Amino acid sequence: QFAKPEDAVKYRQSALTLMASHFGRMTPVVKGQAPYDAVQIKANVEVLKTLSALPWAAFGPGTEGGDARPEIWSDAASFKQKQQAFQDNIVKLSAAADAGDLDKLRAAFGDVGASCKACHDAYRKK
Amino acid sequence: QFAKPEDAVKYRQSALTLMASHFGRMTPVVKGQAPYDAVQIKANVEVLKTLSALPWAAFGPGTEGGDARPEIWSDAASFKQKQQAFQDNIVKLSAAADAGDLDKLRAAFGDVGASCKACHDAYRKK
Ligand code: HEC
Ligand code: HEC
Repeated sequence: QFAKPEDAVKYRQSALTLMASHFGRMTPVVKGQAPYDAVQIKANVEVLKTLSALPWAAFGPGTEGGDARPEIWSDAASFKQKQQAFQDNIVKLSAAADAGDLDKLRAAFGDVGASCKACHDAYRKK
Repeated sequence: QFAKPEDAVKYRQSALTLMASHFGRMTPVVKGQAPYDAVQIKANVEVLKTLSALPWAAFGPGTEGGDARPEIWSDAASFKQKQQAFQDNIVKLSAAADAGDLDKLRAAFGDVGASCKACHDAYRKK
């Protein structure tokens, strides 16, 4: 759906921005600094699920640009494992949210955050 | 979820960018320049449904900025009608896509596009 690599870059940066917001807005809840409303969190994590599937198709071949490292494309299988593992970390968060289980939500939230970092440390430029 | 108005601006611009892509990528399909795969379009319109609910909460009071016109905030009811009407235009597109009805998809796609414009002409700066 991208006319130029710049369009893929703009899309993925937008998608990732929306993920940072839907993930990060739960930090006060997991820390107990804001109240835990199970219905609210379930709905927010469903948005995050949808968004978390979107960036990867905007790293197609030849879409070097932005802050993406070239290693994304020299080993396609490894990058794919990264994004699939991340999306499965999101599945754990979804399951926690759907169960209304604050303790599982905390644990899954931490693991999701680690997975964001695991990808950045291999694949995102400084 | 926004520390500063600039964060709300960045969020809504990102959300609207993702809408332009999930809407606009169907143009070749509705024109017949690309094949119509009902399953594919159903899934894409579900993404567009999710995204099309997101921008509006990032125009909270005091979040002037970007290319948003001030009229968004001097008549809250009128802006709300705009975004609600748009989301109901998206409902028609969802119903068409879920039915696998290409003729209804074409018609709804045109009406959605008109609704994007109706809002821009009142509420988006040049
Ligand atoms: C690899 C599988 C990634 C995972 C998992 C996550 N992110 Fe990431 N992110 C990745 C890359 C390669 C890039 C650079 C994209 C480019 O072309 O520039 C990024 C970028 C971001 C950004 C900045 C977006 C922007 O506005 O330019 C943010 C805010 C971001 N990423 C956040 C983020 C969070 C919170 C994640 C887990 C919930 C996450 N990313 C996962 C690669 C990958
Ligand atoms: C009002 C109810 C709107 C509807 C419906 C749509 N859009 Fe719009 N859009 C609106 C505003 C007020 C703004 C400016 C936001 C800001 O603070 O700058 C926009 C902006 C866009 C953009 C640019 C985003 C960016 O990267 O800065 C795009 C690409 C865009 N809008 C597309 C778009 C499409 C395709 C729509 C219908 C499917 C649509 N918008 C509806 C207000 C409103």
